Amino acid sequence: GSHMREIIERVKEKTTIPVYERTIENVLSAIQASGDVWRIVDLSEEPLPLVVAVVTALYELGYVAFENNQVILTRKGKELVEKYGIGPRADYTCSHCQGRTVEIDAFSELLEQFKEITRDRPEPAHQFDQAYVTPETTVARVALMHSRGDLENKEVFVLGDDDLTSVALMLSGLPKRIAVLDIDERLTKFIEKAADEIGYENIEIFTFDLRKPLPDYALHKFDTFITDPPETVEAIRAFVGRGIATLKGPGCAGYFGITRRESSLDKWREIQRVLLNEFGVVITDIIRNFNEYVNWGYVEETRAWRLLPIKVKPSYNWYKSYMFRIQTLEGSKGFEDEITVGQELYDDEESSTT
Amino acid sequence: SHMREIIERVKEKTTIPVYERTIENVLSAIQASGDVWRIVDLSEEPLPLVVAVVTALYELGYVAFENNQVILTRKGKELVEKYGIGPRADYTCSHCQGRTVEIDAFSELLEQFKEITRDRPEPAHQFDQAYVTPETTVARVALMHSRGDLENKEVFVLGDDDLTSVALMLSGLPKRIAVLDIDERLTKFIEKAADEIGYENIEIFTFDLRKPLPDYALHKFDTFITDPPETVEAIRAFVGRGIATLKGPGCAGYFGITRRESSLDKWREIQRVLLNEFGVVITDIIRNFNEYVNWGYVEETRAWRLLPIKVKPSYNWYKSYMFRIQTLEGSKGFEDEITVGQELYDDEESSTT
Ligand SMILES: CSC[C@H]1O[C@@H](n2cnc3c(N)ncnc32)[C@H](O)[C@@H]1O
Ligand SMILES: CSC[C@H]1O[C@@H](n2cnc3c(N)ncnc32)[C@H](O)[C@@H]1O
Ligand SMILES: NCCCCN(CCCN)CCCN
Ligand SMILES: NCCCCN(CCCN)CCCN
Ligand SMILES: [Fe+3]
Repeated sequence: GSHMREIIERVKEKTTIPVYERTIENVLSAIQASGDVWRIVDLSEEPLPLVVAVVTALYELGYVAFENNQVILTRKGKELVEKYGIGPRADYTCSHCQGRTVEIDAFSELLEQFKEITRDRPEPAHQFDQAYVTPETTVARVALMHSRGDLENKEVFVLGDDDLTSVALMLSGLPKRIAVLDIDERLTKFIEKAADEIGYENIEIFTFDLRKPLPDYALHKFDTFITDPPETVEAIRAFVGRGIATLKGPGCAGYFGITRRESSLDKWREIQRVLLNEFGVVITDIIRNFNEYVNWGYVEETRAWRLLPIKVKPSYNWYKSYMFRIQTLEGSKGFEDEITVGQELYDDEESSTT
Repeated sequence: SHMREIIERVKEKTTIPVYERTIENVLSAIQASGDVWRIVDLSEEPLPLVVAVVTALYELGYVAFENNQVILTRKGKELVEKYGIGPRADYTCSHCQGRTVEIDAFSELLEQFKEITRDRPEPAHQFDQAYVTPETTVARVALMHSRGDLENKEVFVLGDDDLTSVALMLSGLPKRIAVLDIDERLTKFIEKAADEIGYENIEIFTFDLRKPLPDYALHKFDTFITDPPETVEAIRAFVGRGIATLKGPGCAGYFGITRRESSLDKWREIQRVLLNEFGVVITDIIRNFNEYVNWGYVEETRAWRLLPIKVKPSYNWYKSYMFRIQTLEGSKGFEDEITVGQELYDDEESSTT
């Protein structure tokens, strides 16, 4: 246990994010499958500052080197993983649905129509923690929600919409109505334009900062919400918890992404406790890597770029999130308080992509 | 109003929570299938609740029974049109059956597993048994391996009608396996597969999980897998004992949880157990991962007594969600004794015994 304990102790010198032996193993498993740091973050499913602290520790202690912009094991690193029985991570993700559990064959035309309308979507804004999902992801969200009975003739709230779910939902023709908000008036303007272009008239669009309580006319009036939030626990409240407060009562649904990239499993535990104890909802589904995010232009201006020991733009869409589905029950409630935070809505110790 | 009257009527027939949503799920299901087993499947409501809802709908004029089908009457057709309730669409991935993993890489393992489990013990009613399909078993292996929870790991199997322990032996992945079951027919069958495979690093034992696990077994495994009954007691006795087997933070557990025999109210109570009593995190919840082979004792169960049409199921209607959990700082398992008999298996939401 000494070699492993020494690494763990070194990591704890570098980060206040929890670390366990299993943290080191996930990183070491990943490094054996790939030398690209982005991909090591992805495959390890650890948050990026923790992976950087672990890779640094491993370098310091002699177990890893940086060669030709790859993170590699040294001979001593090879002996370390052989001694502990850590092999490379195998992956058997369904090559058909990309692990989403839903196929989007039935929505091909809607995906083509969605690509055509969003070809000029607002570029992601660093100040609002933006990054849109692939169009295939946005269409997969519709299909998932429809498969669980949460769109057809339902009143749908979209809290934040860089992903332009509201456009795919207008294209589907399923909801009875849609309300959408966002802080970014480029997106509220774009959705308006797209609704005019579609001839969809049961949408209400508004600009809003979710640090503030939603107005009464958003409250207790919707069947389904979807949001794709920042990952501080305050943002989870501001986005997911306000989504829950839009819901009519029991038997309504909420959809949102949560990453392993910017949230440790200790933070997931805290988030789950919020859901189950503060809001009283049930989690019906948690589906790995459901959301695939398109690499954002502002990468070189973020923490992640500053932390990484090898600084090369990602070559593939390394950043993914799990889709959560929740459902209200007798007693569930939402979040209605004001949040007074500035940039810390987005930024905590585990985040790095602003 | 129309909907309120139906809700009120269901509530006089069950103590299981009823919402407008519960009615919607049933009505949406009836529009896709008239097979009562498929109605239960598609509605994702527990069976005794579905029966209550269908009875209420019958007594109120919205549903009828014809040629062994549950159908909407004309008045029921009016109802679903008025409330805008359509048939349920389903876009489940046809290549992985929604499991999120494909088993192409394990074709040899699947073949060896089917060969060796040809004569597996048939499900015992008294133990709440029903084995999953061979493909499900192999998919469990694929899932667990993809999350780094098998290779050179010490794996505890709590109950094993599914014969996961035999798939694990054939994979060759674990450092070792320990398997317990109340049913000596399964412990004997596993021991026999182990001698036939030549697998040395397996401990096999007959045990009744109403009892606390021996000291010997506590805090010594990397991964556990169980597919439990769904009373909150059984959750403690199977999953919470599973957690107690684990070495500490960073260890994993796998189990199935149905919508067939647990309401979403009981899911919320189960998840609170996990998060608050055991302090584990849930890392995956994957719909219909587990497909169960129809069991022979069906006509001796509550399900059969309750159903308004009683024909044996013609396809595997019974499925469960795969949960994966992981331990963190302060996670803890269940060590107390449980003193229920049949109520281990049996609560108001259950029907398959
Ligand atoms: C968090 S990125 C998801 C969406 O949330 C929006 N967003 C970010 N912060 C806020 C906020 N404080 N209020 C409302 N929308 C927000 C973004 O502009 C984006 O489209
Ligand atoms: C509940 S069915 C899954 C497995 O659990 C086993 N099982 C059922 N009840 C118990 C118990 N009380 N203790 C141990 N194994 C059990 C069954 O024999 C089966 O293989
Ligand atoms: N900083 C770029 C990454 C942002 C991802 N988060 C917001 C974008 C949503 N479309 C969502 C992470 C999942 N909670
Ligand atoms: N009574 C027949 C159905 C039993 C299903 N459960 C036990 C069998 C496991 N192999 C598992 C339900 C999932 N928790
Ligand atoms: Fe698939």
